[PDB]
Amino acid sequence: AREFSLEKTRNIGIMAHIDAGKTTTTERILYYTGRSAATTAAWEGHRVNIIDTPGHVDLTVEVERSLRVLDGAVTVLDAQSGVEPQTETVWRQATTYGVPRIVFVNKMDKLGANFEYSVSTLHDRLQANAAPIQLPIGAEDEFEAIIDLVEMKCFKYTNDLGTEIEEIEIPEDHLDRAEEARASLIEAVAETSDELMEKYLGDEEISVSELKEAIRQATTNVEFYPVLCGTAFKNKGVQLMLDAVIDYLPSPLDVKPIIGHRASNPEEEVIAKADDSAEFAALAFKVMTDPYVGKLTFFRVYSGTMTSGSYVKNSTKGKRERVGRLLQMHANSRQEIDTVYSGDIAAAVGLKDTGTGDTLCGEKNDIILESPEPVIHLSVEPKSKADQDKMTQALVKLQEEDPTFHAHTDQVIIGGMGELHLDILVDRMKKEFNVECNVGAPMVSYRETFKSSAQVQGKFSQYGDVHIEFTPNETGAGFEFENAIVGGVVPREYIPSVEAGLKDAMENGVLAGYPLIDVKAKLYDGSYHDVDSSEMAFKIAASLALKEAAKKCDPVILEPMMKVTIEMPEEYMGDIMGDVTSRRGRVDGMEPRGNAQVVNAYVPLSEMFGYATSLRSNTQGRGTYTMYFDHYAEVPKSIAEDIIKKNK
Repeated sequence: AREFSLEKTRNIGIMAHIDAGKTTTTERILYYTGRSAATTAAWEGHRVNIIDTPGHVDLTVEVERSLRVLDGAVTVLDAQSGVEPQTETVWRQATTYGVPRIVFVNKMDKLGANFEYSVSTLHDRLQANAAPIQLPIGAEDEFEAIIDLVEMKCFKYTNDLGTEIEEIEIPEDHLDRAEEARASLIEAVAETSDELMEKYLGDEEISVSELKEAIRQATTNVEFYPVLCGTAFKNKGVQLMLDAVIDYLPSPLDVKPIIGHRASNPEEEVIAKADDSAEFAALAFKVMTDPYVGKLTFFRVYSGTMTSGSYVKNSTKGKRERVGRLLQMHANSRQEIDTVYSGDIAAAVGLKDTGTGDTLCGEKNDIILESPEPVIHLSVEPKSKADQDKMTQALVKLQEEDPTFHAHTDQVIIGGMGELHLDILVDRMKKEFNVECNVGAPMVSYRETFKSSAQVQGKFSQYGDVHIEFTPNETGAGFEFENAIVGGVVPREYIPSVEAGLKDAMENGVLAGYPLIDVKAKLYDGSYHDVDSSEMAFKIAASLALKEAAKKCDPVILEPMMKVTIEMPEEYMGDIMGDVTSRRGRVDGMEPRGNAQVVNAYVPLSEMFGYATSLRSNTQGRGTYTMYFDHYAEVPKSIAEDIIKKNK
């Protein structure tokens, strides 16, 4: 069958900030496990998949995806500075997705190394239940041994190469300090297992395997966070954690099955468990193109099985695709295979229609796993003919990697989720694709809509004639049409040519020139000729009709509204709320957690420029926040007037 069984598999990722030594921890984890999107490796008779995590946490869709791709996680905090904001954001969404973790405190060998400290942070900052399963002997230059509390054994480190590690027994000076530590460890665990509670409050005997059995159950349930220690560059405690990943971190079966809807039914719950008996289900988390093997599509299989030389269903594209050969990228080597069993990760060579976020599924099946309008845009203008060719190419590729943006080539215009999003796409084109170009200022995408109703006609004399009713749709509902023609006063053939005529006229906008949205239209009447009426001549009617309505239905400009979630000490609230209110925002709801207050607001994206610099300035590096597009709202009179005058 397979090589490693499900129970023998570990899907992990490493969340940390380099200042905590992210490179050096992974670099070394690759070595020890090796005998890049996802690197297939192994430790102690266990398949270990190390999945890459986004270079920046502000990418919510990336970060969210990699999270459903990985079952487990390991964290790296600096022993000196303890937990930090960057990882704080990501620790919480991990919890929302139910990702079991074990904390690894690194750089114990450096000035200001404090273990007890970093442990506290998880408590005071994160409200997390965590206790060390190990204790350090020494700190800074002194870091020498490590006490494993579960086995109650000590390991001495004689070299920076991680070789010749002589096991010993705990020196008495640390025996008592260790005694308590394990006792405090069992308590923190005992909370959720009351069968354990008896053993402990009855002064019963706690064995090793028995205790280890206890911890894993609390950790896979995300109710506990074992804490470890070491130093990556110097090869200390590294082999210990890897062991720990095996004993504690989850397998594919030890977590909660992934969920998605159906191709037929957009809302239905579909559980995909890990089963070889069941039908194939899988998700593609990254794509890249190699100079030799061609297009490379990384993915993960949640259910069933798969083989090369066969067909599958891309249910996101509604298309059939044939699988070429299959590659696993090991530490130093690439390995070709046939079957990918449930719960594992490989890369598919040669695929046509499958991009990032696309859902590969069995044939007889339906289910889709994963599931976008730009609020911001830029203008980029290459220097000379030479490059302008390349850009137009690169653009073509990128939607495959990140279909969160779009291109309008009318000089180019790109738009997407946020000021950071774009700042990548450009900085990709500039470096990866080597394009000389000049980028303009970031700009929000406004819109237009109707606050009133009316019935209008427009008529084109070639001849076409139409009567349409115009009512504003509710915000967010989009555009809707109705064909009210009865006796065929408007011949059927020409009907769709109206609806087409309507939009193209709406796109350009009637007021400041922005797209017109949230408007309902009904075609109730018209007339024609047989040598004149066209599919062409009408469109101009729909055009003339929309323009008649524009003098009537009282158009206005919309701006995108963001939902900002802030976190800081309750001291400064005097400021922030003064800061929001000057941004044309308002405060809806609030709540504390731990010692900090969680503010929840609504702000115009056009007033959100230069924020972080205004947070870190008022709260002194203390503040934090996120942001989302939420809804569209109407611009105030005096502001709208400037948008009208500015665009001539």
